[PDB]
Amino acid sequence: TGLLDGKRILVSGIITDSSIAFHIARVAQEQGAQLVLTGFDRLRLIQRITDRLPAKAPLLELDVQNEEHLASLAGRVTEAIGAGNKLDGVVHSIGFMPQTGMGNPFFDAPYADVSKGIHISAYSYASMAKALLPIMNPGGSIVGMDFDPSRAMPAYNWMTVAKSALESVNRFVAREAGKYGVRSNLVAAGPIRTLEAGAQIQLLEEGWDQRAPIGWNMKDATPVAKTVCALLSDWLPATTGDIIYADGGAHTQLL
Amino acid sequence: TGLLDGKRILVSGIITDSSIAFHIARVAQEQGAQLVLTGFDRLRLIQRITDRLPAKAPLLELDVQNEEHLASLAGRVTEAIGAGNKLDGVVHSIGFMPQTGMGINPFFDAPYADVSKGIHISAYSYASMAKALLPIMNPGGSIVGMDFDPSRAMPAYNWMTVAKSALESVNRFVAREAGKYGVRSNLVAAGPIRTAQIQLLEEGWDQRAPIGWNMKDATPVAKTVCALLSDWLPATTGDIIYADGGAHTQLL
Amino acid sequence: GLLDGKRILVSGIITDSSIAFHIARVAQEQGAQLVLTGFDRLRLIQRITDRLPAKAPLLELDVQNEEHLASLAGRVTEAIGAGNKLDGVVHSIGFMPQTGMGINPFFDAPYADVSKGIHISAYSYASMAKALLPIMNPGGSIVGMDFDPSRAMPAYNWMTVAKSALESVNRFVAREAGKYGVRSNLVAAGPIRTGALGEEAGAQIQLLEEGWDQRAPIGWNMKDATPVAKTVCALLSDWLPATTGDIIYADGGAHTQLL
Amino acid sequence: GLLDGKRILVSGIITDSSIAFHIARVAQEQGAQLVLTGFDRLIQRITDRLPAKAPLLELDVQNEEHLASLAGRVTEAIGAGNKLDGVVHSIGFMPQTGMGINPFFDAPYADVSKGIHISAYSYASMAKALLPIMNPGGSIVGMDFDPSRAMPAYNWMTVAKSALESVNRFVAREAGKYGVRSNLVAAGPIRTALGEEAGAQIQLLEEGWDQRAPIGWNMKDATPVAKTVCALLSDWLPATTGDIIYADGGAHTQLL
Ligand SMILES: NC(=O)c1ccc[n+]([C@@H]2O[C@H](COP(=O)([O-])OP(=O)(O)OC[C@H]3O[C@@H](n4cnc5c(N)ncnc54)[C@H](O)[C@@H]3O)[C@@H](O)[C@H]2O)c1
Ligand SMILES: NC(=O)c1ccc[n+]([C@@H]2O[C@H](COP(=O)([O-])OP(=O)(O)OC[C@H]3O[C@@H](n4cnc5c(N)ncnc54)[C@H](O)[C@@H]3O)[C@@H](O)[C@H]2O)c1
Ligand SMILES: NC(=O)c1ccc[n+]([C@@H]2O[C@H](COP(=O)([O-])OP(=O)(O)OC[C@H]3O[C@@H](n4cnc5c(N)ncnc54)[C@H](O)[C@@H]3O)[C@@H](O)[C@H]2O)c1
Ligand SMILES: NC(=O)c1ccc[n+]([C@@H]2O[C@H](COP(=O)([O-])OP(=O)(O)OC[C@H]3O[C@@H](n4cnc5c(N)ncnc54)[C@H](O)[C@@H]3O)[C@@H](O)[C@H]2O)c1
Ligand SMILES: CC(=O)NCc1ccc(-n2nc(C(N)=O)c(Oc3ccc(Cl)cc3)cc2=O)cc1
Ligand SMILES: CC(=O)NCc1ccc(-n2nc(C(N)=O)c(Oc3ccc(Cl)cc3)cc2=O)cc1
Ligand SMILES: CC(=O)NCc1ccc(-n2nc(C(N)=O)c(Oc3ccc(Cl)cc3)cc2=O)cc1
Ligand SMILES: CC(=O)NCc1ccc(-n2nc(C(N)=O)c(Oc3ccc(Cl)cc3)cc2=O)cc1
Ligand SMILES: [Mg+2]
Ligand SMILES: [Mg+2]
Repeated sequence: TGLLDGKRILVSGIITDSSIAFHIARVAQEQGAQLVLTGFDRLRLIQRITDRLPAKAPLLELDVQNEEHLASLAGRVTEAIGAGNKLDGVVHSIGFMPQTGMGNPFFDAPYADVSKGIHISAYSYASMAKALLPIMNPGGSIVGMDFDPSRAMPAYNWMTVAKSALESVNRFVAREAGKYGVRSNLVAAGPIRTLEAGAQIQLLEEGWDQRAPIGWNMKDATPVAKTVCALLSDWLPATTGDIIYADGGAHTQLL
Repeated sequence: TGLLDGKRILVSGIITDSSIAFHIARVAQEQGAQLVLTGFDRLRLIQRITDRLPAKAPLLELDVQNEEHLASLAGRVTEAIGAGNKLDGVVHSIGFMPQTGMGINPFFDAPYADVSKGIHISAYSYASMAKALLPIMNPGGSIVGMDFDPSRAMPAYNWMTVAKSALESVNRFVAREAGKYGVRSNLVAAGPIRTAQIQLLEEGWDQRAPIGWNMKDATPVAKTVCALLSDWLPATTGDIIYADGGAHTQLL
Repeated sequence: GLLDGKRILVSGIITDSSIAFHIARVAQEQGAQLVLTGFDRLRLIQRITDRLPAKAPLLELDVQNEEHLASLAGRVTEAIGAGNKLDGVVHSIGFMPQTGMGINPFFDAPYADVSKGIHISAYSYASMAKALLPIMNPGGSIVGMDFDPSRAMPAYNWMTVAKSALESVNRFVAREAGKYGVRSNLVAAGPIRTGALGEEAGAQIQLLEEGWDQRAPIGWNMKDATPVAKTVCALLSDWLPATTGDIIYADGGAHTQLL
Repeated sequence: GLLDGKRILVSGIITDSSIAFHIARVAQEQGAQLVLTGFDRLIQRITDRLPAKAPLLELDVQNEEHLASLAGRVTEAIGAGNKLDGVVHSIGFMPQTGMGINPFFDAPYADVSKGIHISAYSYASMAKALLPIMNPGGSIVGMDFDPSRAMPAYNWMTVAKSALESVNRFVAREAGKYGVRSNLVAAGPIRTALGEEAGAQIQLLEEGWDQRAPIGWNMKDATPVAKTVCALLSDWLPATTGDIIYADGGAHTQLL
């Protein structure tokens, strides 16, 4: 008797057992969801990781920059869940920005690197929704991972720009998803240890737990995974094109 | 096997069976919560309304402008739930603005005594209720208030919109205090619910909402409040969850 | 000058460190003809306004006094001359008792104190606009002083709530002011100095100030009201003609940076 | 004049209806000395309509060689020993697959990427190239529109503006090191073939704007926008950076 009992949910973005998507997948399975997982590039390695989840789940290859992968995705998911069955949820937990656009001066990132980062981190949220909406049930839910990019910060540079673009994409995806009776939302998380940039990240994370009224544990992805599962559930049925902040309330406090 | 099984939750704001608080109370009981209800002034009238709920719940008097009611509130709740027991949730679904400050009356013609009363009941009372009830709340607890998006001005709602802007700010400070108790504080910003300026506001809502908006149905709002009362949004505080069909995310 | 020939009312001078004193000074240097309003200590205020570069009539205005508001337009008209109207209005008024802003716990502020603070700090922006819009020229401008209340912070407590209410009042005043061809905007300033709190609150406030200069990409000088006064004068001018119901941030860009 | 003696670079003139043409005109009326940049294949015939002579330099923001030589070419135009006091970015582009009648999901990434390169990334490119030749107290201004809420038709151009707002906040961090401000002006729609359906959607967007704006909005008039940009280029908003000034008649502050 789980929060997601009988729901068929696709979860992308597992690379390690520290990945936010690994925790989202774990909590969803504990809550009765039947999963379909998608992995990028290191498929043999991802299968070794996903074996650590509480239940077996089919693993499909998905490189969001690969148009052929996107074109075959719905068909491959239908084969995995059975003809006549559709998805109730989709989790986008994919992000990438080359080291020139993260960590290196903001002005020194070449556009080919920024473009690749925006493709994977923002445009792919629209790509995945385009591919999967035709195989989603009414009352369904699409959830993506974000971080608050409303204010600039050290080091995250072009990845912050990519998140600003992702929040805008999310609002357009909601217009399309609504036609199917599906919601589209992002979860803006606090910093999670998933694996002078070092001094910047340290100062960011320190200021986090201090600014958060309920505190913030950077080593624990469970509160974020639970928030994603709340959006996948039937309990936020009138929320779409929106952002839910799972950050300990830090974005609501100046100091 | 409900979302709020074994949770003790206080729900204020029931006046009719169309009140948002009535639907929040109904959904919370369906989800296994044990409720304590608070009402204002017409307690006999409110008691008859609460008989329509699926389960019996004690009804306590609470006029948020009455300091004596606030001073005795925790003691009265403790008598209702039993000594040694604490609340897991609190729902503030209280609002009021006199006709001079909300409606057809020019924005400039509302006297301050009316605006002040409206702000007292609609915004300051969210702090008053948290002050009174935080000493009797469990860690992991949740305080939820009802709001509407006041980030842009609109016809008619005038000073009530100002009171909601003040309420959003109050919620952010209540979160700082509530965090000391391991308690979250959040608001649910709802679309218009039936509980021709208002008709035009509603039409534009269902049009802007990507998933549409049914003004006659408080259930999606009640479900959202229950999601915040649950253990499923444990890292959200001082925040606003929009149960408005996504209308605030679309220009047109 | 930027404000050559403009008739502008400026409220909120109490000392020569008041933001309104600097706004009045910059406005006069820019050719504006002022009318000043003061509260309670009129003899004291008169001595302060003698430190401004030009003489300006001083009118009494307690924003909690309805008789003062009812007679304001008539008293301004007598000061500027019959047939003349105001081109600008500056609201630089704020008040919150020590129970609502300072060391006192957020929960311990009684409503009579919060209500007085909201009356003076937020509601009076609407009161002043109601009183003065009938004597304002098309192309006119109303400007109020604010601080960013979108996130909670230590100590400012109910004054932060009052500023959240003021931002909302500003959006409604813009709807009314537009009927007269008049703009309404707020300037959100960084902290300006315009042991007493004890070691604990004193350290919290010091961190708030230091953090501001650190976050501001162009820095922030807490001793200097001039960049704020210049911003208010930009809004009083004809150079932001399509901005209304809005907030302009004169804070060194601090609100645009997380750290 | 508001900009007496200031040396200001203005990019983005293509026609005499371009917002940059009006910004350039108002800047010259206010005493500025301009350097203009353009990219097309005869902009000089258009820039000749301005009240004063101004050197015109070629700048394709997707061209790394043009960006690498820009500061040197500007220095040659304004004279050795002189620096810029202002920079105006009034450049935007989104192919018809990403903005217009095309479904949001049907825009291919190569088209969106080109749109983002020109409309958002180039704001950082121009600041990188010109900050080394800017005076303290200088100002960089870019053109934007409010992308906080989704809307019909503008689709990927709205996404590009969301990215541009974020870029501006990072440019402000870099510009601050030089004592230079970086801000955007978010304008309402300006009139600078779609069919009945999209034509009606755009008409509703326009009508809605003038009705929401407490002071109204004249879509045929770029002058209020040009004036706002000149206010940011001036010394009168000295403590504003990484920010957005709305020259939209106050429409963004009103729901209805
Ligand atoms: N870790 C945090 O602090 C944090 C905070 C907020 C948001 N987020 C976001 O959460 C998401 C997941 O991050 P994480 O911390 O779990 O890191 P992670 O490295 O474990 O996950 C990123 C995932 O993106 C995948 N990916 C990269 N390129 C891809 C491509 N072309 N096609 C498909 N998948 C691709 C990787 O394989 C990986 O599984 C990201 O969007 C990230 O920005 C993370
Ligand atoms: N109805 C909507 O469209 C809508 C939309 C968004 C938010 N809200 C908010 O939700 C809340 C509930 O509103 P509703 O629509 O259920 O209307 P309602 O009239 O049914 O409920 C308002 C409640 O406030 C109570 N109240 C008034 N004065 C009080 C006092 N002195 N002490 C204690 N309680 C007092 C009333 O008794 C009543 O129960 C309000 O804050 C309202 O602003 C309503
Ligand atoms: N750091 C700062 O100082 C700071 C930052 C941002 C915004 N502001 C705001 O700027 C404004 C002016 O503040 P200041 O720093 O110049 O302080 P101040 O103490 O010099 O000015 C406040 C003014 O309000 C007046 N006032 C109070 N009660 C009044 C009443 N009933 N009727 C009429 N006037 C009344 C006072 O007489 C005084 O002139 C306030 O709104 C304040 O919140 C200040
Ligand atoms: N017109 C409006 O309603 C409106 C509203 C808000 C904001 N804006 C923005 O204002 C800016 C100017 O637009 P406009 O309406 O004046 O239209 P425009 O077509 O006159 O200006 C766009 C300019 O971008 C230039 N450009 C395109 N690709 C370029 C490249 N590779 N290198 C250099 N320059 C390049 C074009 O040559 C042209 O000068 C754009 O950023 C636009 O999004 C326009
Ligand atoms: C190479 C690459 O791009 N890897 C994927 C990846 C990219 C970025 C992140 N990421 N990390 C962190 C972090 N913990 O430092 C991160 O922390 C935050 C940064 C800023 C905010 Cl506001 C909140 C959290 C965000 C984020 O997206 C996580 C994984
Ligand atoms: C007289 C009085 O104050 N009664 C209590 C009360 C006060 C205000 C509301 N209220 N009603 C409505 C409505 N549907 O008309 C209302 O609708 C909205 C108004 C604006 C927005 Cl942004 C969203 C919803 C808000 C609100 O608070 C409901 C009840
Ligand atoms: C007793 C009283 O109400 N006096 C009037 C008055 C009230 C408040 C302020 N005020 N002071 C300060 C300060 N300490 O620098 C102040 O600093 C800031 C606080 C927060 C922010 Cl976000 C920005 C600035 C704000 C403010 O309104 C100034 C004057
Ligand atoms: C072909 C091409 O990309 N030309 C450059 C260009 C790109 C976009 C625009 N542009 N046009 C308009 C318009 N008036 O239709 C425009 O209108 C608005 C759209 C949305 C908002 Cl919120 C405000 C204004 C924005 C914009 O950027 C103008 C020029
Ligand atoms: Mg700094
Ligand atoms: Mg209008």
